[PDB]
This record gives sequence, structure tokens and C-alpha cells, in this order.
Amino acid sequence: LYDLPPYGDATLLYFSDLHGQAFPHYFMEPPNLIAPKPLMGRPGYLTGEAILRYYGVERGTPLAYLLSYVDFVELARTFGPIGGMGALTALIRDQKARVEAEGGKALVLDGGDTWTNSGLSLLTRGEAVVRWQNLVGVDHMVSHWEWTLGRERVEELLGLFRGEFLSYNIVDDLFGDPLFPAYRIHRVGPYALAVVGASYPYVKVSHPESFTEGLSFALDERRLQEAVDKARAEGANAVVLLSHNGMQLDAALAERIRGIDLILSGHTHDLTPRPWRVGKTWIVAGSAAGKALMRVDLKLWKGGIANLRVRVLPVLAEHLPKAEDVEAFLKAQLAPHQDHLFTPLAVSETLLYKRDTLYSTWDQLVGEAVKAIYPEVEVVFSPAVRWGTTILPGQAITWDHLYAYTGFTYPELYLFYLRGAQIKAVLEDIASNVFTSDPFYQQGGDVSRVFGLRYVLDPDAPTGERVREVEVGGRPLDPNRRYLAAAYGGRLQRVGEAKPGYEPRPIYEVLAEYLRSVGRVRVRPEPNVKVIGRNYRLPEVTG
Ligand SMILES: [Mn+2]
Ligand SMILES: [Mn+2]
Repeated sequence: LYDLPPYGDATLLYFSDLHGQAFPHYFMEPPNLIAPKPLMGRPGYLTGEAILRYYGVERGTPLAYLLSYVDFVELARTFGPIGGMGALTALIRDQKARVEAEGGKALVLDGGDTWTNSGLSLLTRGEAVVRWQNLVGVDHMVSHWEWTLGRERVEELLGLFRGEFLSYNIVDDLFGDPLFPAYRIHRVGPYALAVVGASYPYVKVSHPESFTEGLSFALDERRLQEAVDKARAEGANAVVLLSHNGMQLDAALAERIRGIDLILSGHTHDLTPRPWRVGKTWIVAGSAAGKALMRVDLKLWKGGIANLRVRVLPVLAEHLPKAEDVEAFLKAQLAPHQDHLFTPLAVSETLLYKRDTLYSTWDQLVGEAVKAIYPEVEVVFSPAVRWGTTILPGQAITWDHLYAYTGFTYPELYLFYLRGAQIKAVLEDIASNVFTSDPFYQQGGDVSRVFGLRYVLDPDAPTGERVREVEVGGRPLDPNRRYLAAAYGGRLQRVGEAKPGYEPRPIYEVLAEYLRSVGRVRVRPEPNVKVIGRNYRLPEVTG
């Protein structure tokens, strides 16, 4: 709940990966987070009943509703939607006021992936999200998807952003000079707390290169270590890393970098009801889509963090007061677009979810839509991003949802031929990245969903042997056969042969065309992958 007693010298109110989600919505955690044996059972790879047990969270509680897919639909009906900028603002303000009334010091920290991927964002090229950050009063933020707006727009938006953007790693690609401050030291009574920022290191290979030309985001352990050391030389007693590296990478850094007391981990969209102790560092994840506000109270000492209290505060719009200024602001911004954004396109008869290592009902729906409009397509590759939303049974799908699921600034759907060998290699290559069993390199991640294909995955097999028994359209994969593929949200088209006469157009236009026509959809979970050595789980899709 929200009525917490005072604790410590400083309070951090942290959220991450909002992905421009302006309104209350639903967001189910993944039914599977598959890992090779060495990585199983650790934060970042917990789901379902196991995550509840790991954290000692009772089944059926508001925290259980946020934390796991177990009982999802039932709990969504019980507790209501999560997030919304209005409710998140109300909660942040409630907590900050409480802390300041106690004579405490509070900082509002945003872990990045904030400005993009929503109707509000696309309609304003991120501007409305920044204006919202300003209404709440965000002290710092880091970045990742922000860069898909392009360097020019990001700089414009940083002019508007009243908080202080941090990043030790964004440097010029020719001279190496950092473009932003690495950290900021804040007075917390008699102590000094440094907030160091880290943006996603893989922006260049993850998005169109044009968006970040002239910049390097490379993970630079030396530069990070020197930043931590410098903050301490300037008087910082404790050091907090506001990170967008991904939680597993943050855990690896905790064992390599000296002096990081706490890491606020974004990117992987994880939940950590209790902090994860790695080396001499505590790690707290930032969740996603506005579902939670992480309150981290710190008892500091001359040399670091003596102790801390972590609470995952559910952002439940039905259980929080309104932030009137935010409600009014959103009304002003979207009044002209409400018809477009909220009119039903179709009704979903069952649960549409996005997150999972391998398969989702939302991605299957997209595959069906693509094949319905382009019957020549044999395989549809959907991007396994961790942002999105969840549609409940009987709920209408709207344009706002389409933008929540497919609101890339580069949303083009591409149709192109791939040889069978390429299809298999694409999956094997992703598997090698997502599943490496070497704890030194593991970072995790999700696998592209390929509608029209079925395969067997063995996460523990050697590279080159993880993907087997591939079948396309009920027939064994023919390595030399040319198959017509479709893909959006990535770079797969670069190794294909473009379909003659086809003009790439936004995936959401294709989806809206399909949905308007069909009126109602019913996508029951029918996973197309068999996982060796694991039980593949599914949620309950009715109710
Ligand atoms: Mn994200
Ligand atoms: Mn990210």
C-alpha cells in the first residue's frame, strides 16, 4: 500500500520504461523468461508462481497482480488498470509530500524509454511526454528509445525538459568528448549522494543508424569507473547508478565496478519487490508502462548505503486520487484526436498479451492480420520488444493500443524473400544472443515471433544446435527454397530480396485495415515452439 512510515535520509521515487503510456491500461508480465541452466532462478528470469515464491508475495494481492501472469485476468478485473500519467503523478506527489513533511529529501528519477511508443508520443513527436515530466517534476532521466526521435529532436526536447539529463556513455564518435554530464551530486542532509547515469549501450545496432550518427553509446567500464571515483573525490558518500543497460548487464557491472552502492535498473522491464544483492551493490528494477513507482529509502553512511527499504508501489488508477493538472493537460493535448485514438477498431474475445521469450497472442494476431492482407506471405517476423499493452477479453482494440504495440518511429512493414537457410540462421543467431550459458556475457532478451513457422528450441544446446525441426506451413524447412517473409520493427529486410511491386507502409495501417474489416478477433494461445528441458507456460486467456 501507500501509507509508509518514514525511513532513512533520502528517498528515491523511481520509474522506468513508461514508453509514453499516458492512460491507465493493462500490462501482464511474461508467462516465460527462458534461460540456459546457469542463469535460471535469478531476478530477470522469474515468472509465474516462482516469482511470487521468490519474493514471498501472497497470491491474489495487488503486488501479485503486478508481478506475475498468474490469475491475471481475474486480478485485472479486481484491481483495475495500471499506470496512466495522471495516476503515476498522483502517486509520486503523494509520496514526495509525505517525505518532505517528514523533513526528508526526495528525488524523482526516470530510467528512460519514456518519450516514445504511444499515441500521445507519436502525435507530438515526444513533446507531450516531456511536458508531462515537467508537470510531475522529474529530477533526472537516462535514455534508450528516446533516440528514435533522431538526434535533432532529442536536443530540442532536452531544451524543454526541466530535469537534468545524465549519461556517462554518450560521447562524440570522433573526439570522444561526453555530450552530457555523467552524474549529479545531491545534498541529503549531512551526506552527499551522487546519481550517475547510463544510457543503453546498444542503440547503434538496435535502431536505424541515422538516428544516432555522430554519437557513440559504447559501454566503457573505464569511463564509468572514473565517473564513480570522481563523484567520490568531489565528496559523494553514496553512489546510485540510474541505468538503462539492462538488469543482467547491470549485475555484471556490479561485480566489475568498484563503488556503486545502488543500481536502478531499467531496460529489461523487470520487477524486484526486494532488492537484488550482487557483489557490494543493491539492484532495484524500474518495471514498465507506468505500472509501478519504486520507492527506495536510503540510510546513508560516510562510505555508502548502510541500509535501504524498497517498496514497489502499484499505480492503480482506481485506487489513487486524480492529478487534475495532468488530466486537464492530456485532455487539451488529445481532444483533437480522441475520435482517432479511442474509437473501437475491433473487439478482442480473449486476452492479447505481448511479453514472453518466444510467443504471444498479440504477435500471433499481427501475423494473422499480415497474412490476411498479404496471402502470399509465408512467414511473418514480429519484433520481440518488451513494450506494449494487454487487451482483456471483451475489450475493444483502439488506435491508442495499436500505437502502444507498434508505435515505432520506423513502423514500416517490409515484404521480402528469404532462403530457408536464412530463416533458420535468423533464429539460431537470436538464440545465441538471448541464451548464452556463459554468465560472463549473458544479458538475456526475447526472440522474434515467426508466424507460419514451428520449431524446437533447446536453450542449453551449443550455438548452432539450439534451433531444430523447423517447419514452415506444415512442411519441413527447405534450406534452398525462397520463402516470402514479412517483418517490421527491425533490420531483417536487409538480408532479403524485396518483393516486386510492394511499397512498405506502417504496420499499424495494416492492422487497422484488418481489424476494421473483421470486427472481432479471437486468438487463442497456440505456441509454435517446443522447449527442450523446460515447461512452456501459458496464461488463462478468458474471464
Ligand atoms: Mn523499455
Ligand atoms: Mn530500453
